Amino acid sequence: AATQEEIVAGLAEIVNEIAGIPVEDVKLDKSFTDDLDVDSLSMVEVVVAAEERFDVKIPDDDVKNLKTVGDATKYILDHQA
Repeated sequence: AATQEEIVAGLAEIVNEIAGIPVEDVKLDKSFTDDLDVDSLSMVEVVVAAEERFDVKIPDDDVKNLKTVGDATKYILDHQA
C-alpha cells in the first residue's frame, strides 16, 4: 500500500523514463497530458508499470478518468494493496 507521494513518485519515475516529465514536475495537481507534457502514450506503459508496482491495476481505460496525477493517486491509493 503506497501513499500520495509514493504513488506520485512511482508514476513519475515511469513518466521520467518514457514521457520525460521529471519527478519534480509530476505533482498531483498536474494533468500528465496537459500540465506536464506526457504524450499519453507513455501512459500506457506507465499503467502496466504502475499496476505491477501498486497491484491496484488501473487500465489506461480507467486511467482516462484519472486525467491528473492526483486523480490517479486518489484511485490508486484508495484501491492500494
